[PDB]
Amino acid sequence: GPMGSMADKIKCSHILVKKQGEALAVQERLKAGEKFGKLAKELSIDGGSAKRDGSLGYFGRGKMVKPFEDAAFRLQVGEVSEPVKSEFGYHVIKRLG
Repeated sequence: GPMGSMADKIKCSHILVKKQGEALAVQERLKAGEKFGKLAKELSIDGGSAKRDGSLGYFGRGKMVKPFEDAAFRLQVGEVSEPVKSEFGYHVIKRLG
């Protein structure tokens, strides 16, 4: 039982790309060994938020969009989630905490 209690929130990151086809690719290549945050500045078009490597950090039920928040707590394994398109664009989610 190592130190690290309390985890009501989810610790994930997000990326955005207009080329919806890439979103499907990055998710594939993301696990290749590259860091999610890297893609943030690499190909992610996400505004300022991308400057923080998309480090969404601990979020709860009421911070991200409905489609995103849903996939936010679905990939507890720590992987990329299906191409989620919100009012912002084609999002991506890789658990990181």
